[PDB]
Amino acid sequence: GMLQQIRGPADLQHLSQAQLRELAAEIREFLIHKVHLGPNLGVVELTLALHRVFDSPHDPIIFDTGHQAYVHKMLTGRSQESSHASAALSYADGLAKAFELTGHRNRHVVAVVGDGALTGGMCWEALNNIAASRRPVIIVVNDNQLLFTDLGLKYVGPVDGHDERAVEVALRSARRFGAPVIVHVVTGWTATFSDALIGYAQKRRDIVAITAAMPGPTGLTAFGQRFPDRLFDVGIAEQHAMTSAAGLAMGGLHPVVAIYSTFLNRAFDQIMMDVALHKLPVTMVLDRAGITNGMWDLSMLGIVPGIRVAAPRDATRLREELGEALDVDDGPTALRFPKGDVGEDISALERRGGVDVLAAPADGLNHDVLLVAIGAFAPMALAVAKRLHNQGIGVTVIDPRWVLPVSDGVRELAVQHKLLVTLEDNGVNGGAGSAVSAALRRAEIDVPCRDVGLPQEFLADLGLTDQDVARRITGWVAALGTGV
Amino acid sequence: GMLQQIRGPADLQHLSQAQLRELAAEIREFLIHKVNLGVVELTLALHRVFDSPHDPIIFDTGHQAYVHKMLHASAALSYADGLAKAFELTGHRNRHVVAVVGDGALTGGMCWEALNNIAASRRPVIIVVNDNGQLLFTDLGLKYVGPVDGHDERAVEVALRSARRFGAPVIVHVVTVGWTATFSDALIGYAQKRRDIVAITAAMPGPTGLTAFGQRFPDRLFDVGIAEQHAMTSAAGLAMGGLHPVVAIYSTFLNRAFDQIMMDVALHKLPVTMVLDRAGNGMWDLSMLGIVPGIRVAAPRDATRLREELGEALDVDDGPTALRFPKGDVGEDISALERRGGVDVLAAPADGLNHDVLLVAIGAFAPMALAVAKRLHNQGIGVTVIDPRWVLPVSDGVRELAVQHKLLVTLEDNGVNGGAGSAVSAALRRAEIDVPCRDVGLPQEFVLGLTDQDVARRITGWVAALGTGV
Repeated sequence: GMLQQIRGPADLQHLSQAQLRELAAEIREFLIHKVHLGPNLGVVELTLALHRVFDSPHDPIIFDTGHQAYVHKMLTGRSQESSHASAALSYADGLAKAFELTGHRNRHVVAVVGDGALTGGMCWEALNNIAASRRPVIIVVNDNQLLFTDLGLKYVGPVDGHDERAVEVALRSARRFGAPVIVHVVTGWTATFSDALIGYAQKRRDIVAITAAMPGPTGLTAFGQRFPDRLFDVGIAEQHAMTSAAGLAMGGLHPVVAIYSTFLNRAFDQIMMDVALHKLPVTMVLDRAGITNGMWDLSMLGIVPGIRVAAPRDATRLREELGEALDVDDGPTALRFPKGDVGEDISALERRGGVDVLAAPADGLNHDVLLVAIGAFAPMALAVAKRLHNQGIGVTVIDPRWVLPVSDGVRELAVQHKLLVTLEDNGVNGGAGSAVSAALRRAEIDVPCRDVGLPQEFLADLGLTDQDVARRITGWVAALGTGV
Repeated sequence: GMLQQIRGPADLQHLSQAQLRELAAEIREFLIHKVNLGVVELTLALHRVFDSPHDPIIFDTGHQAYVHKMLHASAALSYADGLAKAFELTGHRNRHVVAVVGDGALTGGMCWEALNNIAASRRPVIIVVNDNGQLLFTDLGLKYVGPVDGHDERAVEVALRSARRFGAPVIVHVVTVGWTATFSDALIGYAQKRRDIVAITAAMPGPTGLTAFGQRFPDRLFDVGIAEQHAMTSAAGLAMGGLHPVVAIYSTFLNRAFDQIMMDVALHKLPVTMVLDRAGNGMWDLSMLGIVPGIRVAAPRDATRLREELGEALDVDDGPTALRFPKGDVGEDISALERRGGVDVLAAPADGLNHDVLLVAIGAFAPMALAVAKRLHNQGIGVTVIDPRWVLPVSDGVRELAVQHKLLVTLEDNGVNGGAGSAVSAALRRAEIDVPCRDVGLPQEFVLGLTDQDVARRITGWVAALGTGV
């Protein structure tokens, strides 16, 4: 077909309108054959158009979803990766300023964003700074004017996204203004949380819930179903979600904010200045935590003064620490769970200082290593203790249910061992292992600590298999010696 | 003495227009004495239209609050939203929540997040925007009262009573030698030899000493107002344009841009230099920048090291850099005896002292660490004081020096949580170095013991108690 014959954007220039119709249908058959097709199917037409008007890469086309760039990838071979939502525009603004200062204003920067990217404060920040200049920036919006016109920008549209000639005409018209222009194109872990919250609320009416335009994935829809006046979808407004919960908490209520782990860095200043500064009882619930995105939640929350963070190991513990979080009314609290299914329960042998002991060194073995299991790494921590038992090394496996602040239990147990090893589903920089090491050195305890977790960069490659973690620990115990 | 007679806001409601003019005169004069003058009428109107206790009036900044008092930015909107909801759910929605805000808080993307959400409900939220010097609000679905003169006390009152009568979200619009100096001269001197250097502030160009930069280079100073998030990603854009962006961040506003530093700059390995002033409010920077993958952070000890490390950060072209310094009169220079592994050694153990304590001085605690080493000299304890110049990542030089000592004490103008002490501890433990480490610094709380003598006492203590285990 003609797709096989597309060597690059320049091969699209001399095509007929009928040939472009078959090329579009061929790309759609390709997109179906190699997989979000709606975005994809729309960008198919809009991209065939934006490559017949602009000369990529000399005219930088900056896609935002990273998904809409697929058809652009098939025609070029390149996307230009991940970034904060609604930032293509801010890349565009900065790129146009760079071109002016180096004498390359001849280059037209075009930002192709979806309707969902129009929301967000950064989008509002970028559109305000672009409108404040007569720098040439072309914002293409794929929908699936009054605002933009009052915003101080030219508006071109609405344009039917499936009429390639209509997009091409509007695009050439946008390349003409030499000024900013908008081209409008028309085209059971979680289940445990839900049940637990519902019951906690059937019993207390100070509980309410907030979500950043994702109650379905986060399992809050049910709360709205049973308590509709207590679920508050704030749309894509993490910064506003956190501070409304601060206001809701100043109103006598106890908010529960559900935000994905990787999307928490956005509301950080609102966690420090609005919730932690005033010691307000807000409960944050962090799904998509771990590699079971995220990787930094434990570190970021450890920076938050007076915070209490929990990482459930099983569904039963999820129900337990939720009620404990909802009963803290003098500061923020946090829960962290993975995005997989909840495995079988893991029973504890005893509770010392709030710390759950999940395994003890067998009779005849010494208290050699205290294995602090963080998040859902508890199953692997038991398997490491099962390998180290076969070698003669005695392991105490513990789940500090509340990771932050480091509980007195872990401190009491660490002095009774020769090596402390933390195992967290988080980045090692400033993570749970670091906080443990800091907490016992603050208590004049100098037991050697080792942090095992995700790297500080961007599962067998990571060494996070019970066989390799046992090797590492074996190499650590050997350098320490014998005794008790 | 009219201000002296106000017992409560309800005493204001019985005064006359001229009695009010008199109160306002006195309030302006008392402000002059305690030495905002534009919010006088606005505050007065609010008091005589809303009862402070029942009707929550929240200010975005502490400045407008002064007259309210006598009788973080753009966040008053989202507080007002949640407070109105809390009133709806608890059976007292008759309370009128008033969010009084100042101009510019409207450029901040956090405000548009709240404006979109207040305009989506019928909960009465009265947003009073105070312009210090119109259609967006109408198309946002928010009634707008009109350009109201702010020095007309009667005009503001008429507007507020009209907004309280609307029963829906409504906008009421009312028209009414040094650390930083040494940085400005160094940057301007570095920019005169390099075309690729640009600078970007967020409505703080003078407090950051980037104004002198704009007076020489007006084409290369960009102020985005309240837009830290966009200021960061737009700086990423300029770096993708083959340029080197120097952003001026105050430490307490780095939180708002943290996700943009992470994904837009660090992940893309773009050479953005993030200068941090007012550092040390500025007590969790070394902790957050430690989470940033590939970040190179420096803490100057003196003026000469601000110049030298700024130039080093400008020659880093494969990833972000950061320079953190305090705001005040830089002290005299402290030249090092020697530089080992990139680390400046400021003091060695005197003859007869042994290598017992490694004092890792960060930021401007180098004068204090030298005084501590002098005190510990009187007790027969030899101290090596070092300035890791580039604090993050922890260099091989501090690892090569930590092995020759019995105790390591990090001394940082930062919170003990995630700071330089925990980053040094985490680095030695990854290289299988178990030398005991102690972090003297700042309690992780929104707040002491940093007096040379207190630090010396705790260190003597640790040295007499080195080695604690099963």
